[PDB]
Amino acid sequence: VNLENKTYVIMGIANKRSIAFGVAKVLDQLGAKLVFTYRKERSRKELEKLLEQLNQPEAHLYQIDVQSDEEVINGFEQIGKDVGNIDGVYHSIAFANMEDLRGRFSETSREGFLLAQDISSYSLTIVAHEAKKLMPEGGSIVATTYLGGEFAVQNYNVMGVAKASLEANVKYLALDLGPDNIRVNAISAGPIRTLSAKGVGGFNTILKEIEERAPLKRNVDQVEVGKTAAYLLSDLSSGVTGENIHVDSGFHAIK
Amino acid sequence: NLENKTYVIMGIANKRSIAFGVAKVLDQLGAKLVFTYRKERSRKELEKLLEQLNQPEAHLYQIDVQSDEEVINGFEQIGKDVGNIDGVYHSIAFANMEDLRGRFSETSREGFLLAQDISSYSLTIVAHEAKKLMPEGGSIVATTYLGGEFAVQNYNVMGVAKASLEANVKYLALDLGPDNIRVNAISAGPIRTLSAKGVGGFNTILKEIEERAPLKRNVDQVEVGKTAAYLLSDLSSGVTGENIHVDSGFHAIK
Amino acid sequence: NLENKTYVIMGIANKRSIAFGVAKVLDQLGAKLVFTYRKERSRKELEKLLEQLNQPEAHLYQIDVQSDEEVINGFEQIGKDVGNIDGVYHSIAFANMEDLRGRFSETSREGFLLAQDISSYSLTIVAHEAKKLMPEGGSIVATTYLGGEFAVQNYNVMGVAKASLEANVKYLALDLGPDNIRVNAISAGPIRTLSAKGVGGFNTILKEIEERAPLKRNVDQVEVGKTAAYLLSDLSSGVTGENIHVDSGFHAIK
Amino acid sequence: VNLENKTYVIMGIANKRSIAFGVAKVLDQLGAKLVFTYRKERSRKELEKLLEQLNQPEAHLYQIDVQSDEEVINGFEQIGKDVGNIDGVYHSIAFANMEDLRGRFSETSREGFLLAQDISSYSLTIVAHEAKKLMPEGGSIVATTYLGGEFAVQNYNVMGVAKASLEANVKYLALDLGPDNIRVNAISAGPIRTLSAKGVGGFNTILKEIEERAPLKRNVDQVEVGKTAAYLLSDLSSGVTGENIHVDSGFHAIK
Ligand SMILES: NC(=O)c1ccc[n+]([C@@H]2O[C@H](COP(=O)([O-])OP(=O)(O)OC[C@H]3O[C@@H](n4cnc5c(N)ncnc54)[C@H](OP(=O)(O)O)[C@@H]3O)[C@@H](O)[C@H]2O)c1
Ligand SMILES: NC(=O)c1ccc[n+]([C@@H]2O[C@H](COP(=O)([O-])OP(=O)(O)OC[C@H]3O[C@@H](n4cnc5c(N)ncnc54)[C@H](OP(=O)(O)O)[C@@H]3O)[C@@H](O)[C@H]2O)c1
Ligand SMILES: NC(=O)c1ccc[n+]([C@@H]2O[C@H](COP(=O)([O-])OP(=O)(O)OC[C@H]3O[C@@H](n4cnc5c(N)ncnc54)[C@H](OP(=O)(O)O)[C@@H]3O)[C@@H](O)[C@H]2O)c1
Ligand SMILES: NC(=O)c1ccc[n+]([C@@H]2O[C@H](COP(=O)([O-])OP(=O)(O)OC[C@H]3O[C@@H](n4cnc5c(N)ncnc54)[C@H](OP(=O)(O)O)[C@@H]3O)[C@@H](O)[C@H]2O)c1
Ligand SMILES: CCc1ccc(Oc2ccccc2)c(O)c1
Ligand SMILES: CCc1ccc(Oc2ccccc2)c(O)c1
Ligand SMILES: CCc1ccc(Oc2ccccc2)c(O)c1
Ligand SMILES: CCc1ccc(Oc2ccccc2)c(O)c1
Ligand SMILES: N[C@@H](CCC(=O)O)C(=O)O
Ligand SMILES: N[C@@H](CCC(=O)O)C(=O)O
Ligand SMILES: N[C@@H](CCC(=O)O)C(=O)O
Ligand SMILES: N[C@@H](CCC(=O)O)C(=O)O
Repeated sequence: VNLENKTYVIMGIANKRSIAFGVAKVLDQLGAKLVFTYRKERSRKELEKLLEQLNQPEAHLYQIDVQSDEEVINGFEQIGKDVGNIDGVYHSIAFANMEDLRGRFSETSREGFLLAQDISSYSLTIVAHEAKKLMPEGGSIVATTYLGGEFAVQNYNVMGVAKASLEANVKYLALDLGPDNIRVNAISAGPIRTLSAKGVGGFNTILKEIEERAPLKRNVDQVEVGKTAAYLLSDLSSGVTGENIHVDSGFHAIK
Repeated sequence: NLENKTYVIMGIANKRSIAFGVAKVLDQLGAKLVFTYRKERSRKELEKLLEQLNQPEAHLYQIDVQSDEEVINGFEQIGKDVGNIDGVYHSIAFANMEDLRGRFSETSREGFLLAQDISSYSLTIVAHEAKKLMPEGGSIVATTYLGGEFAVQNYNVMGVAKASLEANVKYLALDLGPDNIRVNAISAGPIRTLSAKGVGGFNTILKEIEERAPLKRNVDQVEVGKTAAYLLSDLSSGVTGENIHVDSGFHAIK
Repeated sequence: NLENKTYVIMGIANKRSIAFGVAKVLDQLGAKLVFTYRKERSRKELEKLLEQLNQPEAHLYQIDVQSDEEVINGFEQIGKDVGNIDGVYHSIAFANMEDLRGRFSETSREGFLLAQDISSYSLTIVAHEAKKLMPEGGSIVATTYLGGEFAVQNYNVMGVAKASLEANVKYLALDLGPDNIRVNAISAGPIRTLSAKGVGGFNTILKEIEERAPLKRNVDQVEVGKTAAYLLSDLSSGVTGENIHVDSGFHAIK
Repeated sequence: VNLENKTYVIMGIANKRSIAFGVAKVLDQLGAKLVFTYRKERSRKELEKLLEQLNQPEAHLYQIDVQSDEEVINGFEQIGKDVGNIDGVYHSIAFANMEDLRGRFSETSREGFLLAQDISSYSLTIVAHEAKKLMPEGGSIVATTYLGGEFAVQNYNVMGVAKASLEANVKYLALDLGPDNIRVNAISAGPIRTLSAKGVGGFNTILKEIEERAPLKRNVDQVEVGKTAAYLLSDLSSGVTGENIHVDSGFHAIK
């Protein structure tokens, strides 16, 4: 691709291992202007330090907790005032309690079920609504999912039902916003060592199964997710919406 | 033959409810049935509808599935009243008109989370409570629609709630499998019911089935009920985590 | 209850055939059964396995599905001998043994087309001839495996033939639905049979089911048979173009 | 997606409307060296005229009928001697007799069913076996499918079963060749007016349905397929194998 003169919002960098920082490095290398969103103070401090690795001439950082309508609304409105219109959004945001994740699925609390839906699925819908205002000639929105949204995976529990909700959200958003020339798609990433992965029980056995069974016989990394994001966020994928691309060494295709 | 079987049926409002098709079939097969409801008006309908069944007695429980206490205490009383059960038919969903009748991107946070709560989470907590009355095993069936698998015009917030429900069925199947409790869904084709008045363009959905589905006709509540009898019985003993389309073959075409 | 129903069962070779689990179930339910075989050996095997069914007489027809004339003439004779039928169970597949181990990219043209011919095209031509014996409608069921949906090690050429068969089921559903003929598939979990010996690594396939499937056990032929009875009966009115997994839930997990 | 110093073999150009020619135009624009295979001499003649629109300094044209083991085997052997090792193959080849693309599917002949399997699915398998010989360090193999392989579509009939067969071929090949660092993927193209499309009954009503019902409300073109091929054929799609990308205006995702 070639992304000079384009601007993308990346939501959900926490540190150097985040899937979303792989996305940022790829887009930055390709010429894009980037805008970053975070929830914790600590995530902002990591962003400021990670920006030194990038070619970005200015820091554009906005605090946006996606539990709050007003923060998503005011945040995107401020972004539009600061950088003008945008070309797409990369959504790399999910959350569930340890306490629900690490017990039987049938014991999941209502509170923890709805928390995981709210942050990991509904956030895309409201982000799309606000981001559309900054994309009057169209644009591209990408969210990050996992195969536990399509099949029951041991231990992924409440988050597999949130990812199923997220993948349907992508399809319904693609149908709604398609007439505005806004494409919406998902990347189904293979397991990658991150801060959030520490919440998944048996994560090391999940990585070891990919090496042993997946067609490519190896795990993927953040930058490979980034390279598919660049495709999805750019005019290379102009015909493609409502799609879920598995960046997982082909694990999705085998049993 | 379901004699000496007992099933709980959740979600009859009136004679057109999909769950009443399920009841008629199970009743005809000899099952003892227990019914749950939310509104007073639904209990009144159930009382009238039971005169068409062969049930020697009315076993009726109010359970609003938005309340943990109601589900917990509801299934507790069912166990005291009738003993162990063999399965549960879940036929419950809800969403606001306000969110089936605005653009999907304009869905409210409270409307999205309401539909998830009633239409998806309810299965999880009902399974947790019902398992206490199934020590030997049993069978749980929920009702979904093809808009959980593909984006269908107007179905909007309910399609994301059914995608959530269908994953719920798979994760419950994995969890409760070792306890010998199967969990499955029936993906029913469109049927004129009270809830169907919330879906915009409903008559256009029905016509498209008669015109394009393999059987070239719509299904009815009794056909759902006949597939529920298979899922709830020993005929399906090998089958869990599955979604059977009772929809004249519409799911298979494009 | 299948009394006064008549079904043709294709693909019994011995006591371990999936189609023999089917036959035991349909028979127990009071169906009249017709059997087709390829080689005399399966005829004799059949003749003795029949001793264990309550079929008061032996309707046995040699049909090699590689031959149009045999399929055509065989179904014509069935009709003269017994009259109109209510359905067909198809349990027929083949691939050369060297094609069910090692490297898929080394598959010969001849063995790729052989597998397609026997394991997929044979459904098409059987449907066409059996339709003639179903003027009021009926039900056709074929046996498939999860290897038609996902690349499974060793299954190789048979995985591509099963993918072909599953699409075959869907196109036949669409074509034949207006004639009130339903066409569905059962995706059986691994079961030790004669043909099962041909598949590289079969024993490791079984183990993985016990360890990882939701029910934590393997299925058997009779469980495939009970789901066949559902698909072949009026209980599954409204269901066509479907693939029901009878696999302890293995399809639903990763 | 800079492809200078890459070489790709493109199979299945017949004329300017061919999907494989949209692929050719994109890969050539990106700097790749291109080799073309054809069956009919009239296709050779059209390639010769079409090369005048590309930046290729030489015509590398090989006649390969994929019904012939020898022609596939010798053609790829000849290709390796002329240009050396390659980076990937784009497979744009299918065939069925016209009477099997309208009316009733249950009436399909054995001979027409096996013909469509042979040309449209098995050809991928033998091409991958022969192409792997020219890709010692890895590579990428892309085939062209349709949604009729995943769902029963009116009139598509015998070709639907041949595309289901192709899509499983792609998966099994992905698994087999993954340890060799060969990726295998499909593109599921939406309907495009081509010489082959003339054999599909009701084709004009298929096109119209996409415009009326697909998320983007417009049909796709050959160049859009090409842009996705450039992605799948390049290092951008590392970590992606056994996948089927729909380039169809989102129509796959709706019902
Ligand atoms: N790692 C994997 O193996 C894997 C595989 C497939 C998919 N995914 C998906 O990839 C995405 C990114 O996760 P990751 O693995 O890169 O882990 P990560 O670095 O921990 O990133 C997760 C991000 O989510 C943000 N987040 C959580 N709740 C939020 C809220 N209410 N408002 C705003 N942001 C919030 C966190 O921000 P703060 O830290 O500031 O709170 C953090 O930046 C997630 O959707 C995840 O499910 C991960
Ligand atoms: N009709 C169709 O075309 C169709 C097709 C496919 C799937 N479905 C699904 O089929 C199921 C049955 O619906 P239906 O069409 O038969 O309509 P229905 O007759 O309106 O039944 C819907 C039921 O949901 C119950 N319910 C709603 N909220 C509840 C709550 N908070 N607590 C307890 N019960 C609650 C209602 O009870 P009250 O009236 O007492 O409040 C009512 O009995 C639903 O899951 C629906 O999504 C319907
Ligand atoms: N066993 C499993 O784990 C499993 C799992 C899923 C699906 N399946 C499927 O189940 C079906 C039956 O296999 P099985 O396991 O039951 O093995 P089986 O007992 O060996 O049955 C295979 C049958 O195919 C028949 N057959 C082969 N070619 C024929 C031809 N050209 N014309 C007529 N009949 C022909 C054989 O008849 P002859 O012996 O007379 O030649 C034999 O009766 C197959 O479709 C298989 O792919 C099996
Ligand atoms: N057009 C569409 O709407 C569409 C949509 C989705 C997928 N597809 C797929 O796209 C691919 C390309 O088709 P197209 O639409 O671009 O039509 P096309 O221009 O007619 O191309 C079809 C190609 O197949 C080649 N072919 C047929 N038999 C062959 C053989 N035995 N050996 C070698 N080559 C052979 C033809 O070569 P000769 O002319 O030299 O015989 C021709 O170049 C096909 O796989 C098709 O199924 C098309
Ligand atoms: C097993 C691969 C995987 C690892 C990390 C993930 O991110 C999470 C997980 C749970 C809560 C929040 C984010 C994820 O979705 C999938
Ligand atoms: C289009 C077929 C259809 C009709 C009715 C439904 O039930 C609902 C719908 C919305 C809210 C609550 C229940 C449903 O799920 C699917
Ligand atoms: C691995 C489960 C399985 C076992 C047996 C099968 O029947 C065959 C296998 C190969 C050739 C012919 C029939 C089958 O299809 C799948
Ligand atoms: C309806 C979209 C469509 C158009 C053309 C195609 O190419 C063919 C069709 C039949 C025989 C050979 C090639 C194809 O596969 C799909
Ligand atoms: N001991 C944890 C593993 C922690 C992790 O892998 O994230 C478990 O298996 O529950
Ligand atoms: N009147 C609704 C649709 C009515 C229906 O459910 O058929 C509309 O806005 O189209
Ligand atoms: N085919 C490209 C890269 C594709 C791959 O990632 O295998 C190459 O030969 O460099
Ligand atoms: N309309 C013709 C063919 C359409 C075309 O492919 O040009 C038919 O339906 O038979």
